[PDB]
Amino acid sequence: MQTAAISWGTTPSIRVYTANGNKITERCYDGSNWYTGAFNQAGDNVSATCWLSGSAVHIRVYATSGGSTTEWCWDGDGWTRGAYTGL
Amino acid sequence: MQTAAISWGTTPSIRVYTANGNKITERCYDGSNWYTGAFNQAGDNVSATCWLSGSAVHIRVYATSGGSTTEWCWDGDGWTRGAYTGL
Amino acid sequence: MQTAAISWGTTPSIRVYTANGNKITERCYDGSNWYTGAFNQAGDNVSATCWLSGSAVHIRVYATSGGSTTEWCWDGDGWTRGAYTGL
Ligand SMILES: C[C@@H]1O[C@@H](O[C@H]2[C@H](O[C@H]3[C@H](O)[C@@H](O)[C@H](O)O[C@@H]3CO)O[C@H](CO)[C@H](O)[C@@H]2O[C@H]2O[C@H](CO)[C@H](O)[C@H](O)[C@H]2O)[C@@H](O)[C@H](O)[C@@H]1O
Ligand SMILES: C[C@@H]1O[C@@H](O[C@H]2[C@H](O[C@H]3[C@H](O)[C@@H](O)[C@H](O)O[C@@H]3CO)O[C@H](CO)[C@H](O)[C@@H]2O[C@H]2O[C@H](CO)[C@H](O)[C@H](O)[C@H]2O)[C@@H](O)[C@H](O)[C@@H]1O
Ligand SMILES: C[C@@H]1O[C@@H](O[C@@H]2[C@@H](O)[C@@H](O)[C@@H](CO)O[C@H]2O)[C@@H](O)[C@H](O)[C@@H]1O
Ligand SMILES: C[C@@H]1O[C@@H](O)[C@@H](O)[C@H](O)[C@@H]1O
Ligand SMILES: C[C@@H]1O[C@@H](O)[C@@H](O)[C@H](O)[C@@H]1O
Ligand SMILES: C[C@@H]1O[C@@H](O)[C@@H](O)[C@H](O)[C@@H]1O
Repeated sequence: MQTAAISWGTTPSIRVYTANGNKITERCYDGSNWYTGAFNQAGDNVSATCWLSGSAVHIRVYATSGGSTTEWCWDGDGWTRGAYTGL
Repeated sequence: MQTAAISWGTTPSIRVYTANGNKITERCYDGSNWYTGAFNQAGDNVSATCWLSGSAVHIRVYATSGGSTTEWCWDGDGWTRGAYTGL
Repeated sequence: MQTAAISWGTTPSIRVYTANGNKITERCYDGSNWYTGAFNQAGDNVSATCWLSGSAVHIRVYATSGGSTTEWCWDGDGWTRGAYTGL
């Protein structure tokens, strides 16, 4: 079991990603309760980074499964698969 | 032996958390010597994130101890337990 | 196989560090394609953080191998060992 954490704004919002048994899930905080995010993909290791473009949040999640890393992107309209490739 | 690293401010300040043999400890840099920080909690895995608000720094450290993630909060007066819960 | 991710600026730039087979390598995005960065150092675990001084990027990569963490710095003039020491 392995986690990644990011945050933004002043509230703040927090996202914590968890790799456990080859699935990555997301728990979210935006100032009230912790809830379950829409992020649900394969991998046994995860890292993440985020940035604001004005008020809009952008997140990149790096999900590693079987020796390969997939980038997942949030840009205000669901999780999309990104262009990242490895060595 | 696993690390998480965070930073803030113009200096910057840096914090590096290490999980080594089920304990998580902290080394700190504020613009001069590294020193050992107040953080000491149980875990084999650590992730962390931080933000500023009105010139004060807030840190959330996520400590995992087998099947369970525990949030630790720094808000300027000691490490307190946070509301984070997993899936 | 384990990763760390950082990002900066408006484009933004992203750097993803991957620890595998006791070597850490780096994949980079600056607004066009992904490329292989200059960073190449030993370690089985990796964490990273960064900040901008104006427009100038500073990166700190914490590479852990042999039960020991070495801080690697990017400050505009290649990758150098930093003053970080552990417990
Ligand atoms: C970043 C994103 O957050 C969640 O997505 C929901 C989104 O959260 C807002 C949040 O309310 C703000 O306070 C925060 O500053 O920004 C985030 C991102 O905009 O809020 C929108 C509504 O405005 C929507 O509820 C998003 O829901 C998504 O997840 C749902 C269930 O959790 C549904 O699956 C829906 O289809 C999704 O689009 C997280 O859910 C998400 O995974 C990201 O972490
Ligand atoms: C941070 C640094 O980035 C890469 O190094 C190159 C550096 O990248 C710029 C980038 O072009 C900008 O868009 C970005 O905003 O900032 C970074 C850092 O200034 O740019 C310089 C030229 O200004 C140079 O090309 C750096 O290349 C170095 O790595 C190369 C391999 O990809 C070659 O080895 C070259 O000889 C090196 O100077 C990363 O490669 C690097 O590891 C750092 O991550
Ligand atoms: C944010 C915290 O940093 C360190 O605490 C510092 C204290 O040790 C002391 O030096 C005061 C006085 O300026 O600064 C504090 O920031 C850590 O010890 C602590 O765990 C937090 O990381
Ligand atoms: C910032 C960029 O966003 C999307 O375009 C991804 O396809 C890229 O890999 C990068 O993450
Ligand atoms: C930003 C919030 O700070 C405290 O209230 C914690 O208990 C929450 O879980 C969250 O970390
Ligand atoms: C910001 C600082 O940069 C250099 O002076 C390093 O040697 C320190 O360890 C620290 O990372």
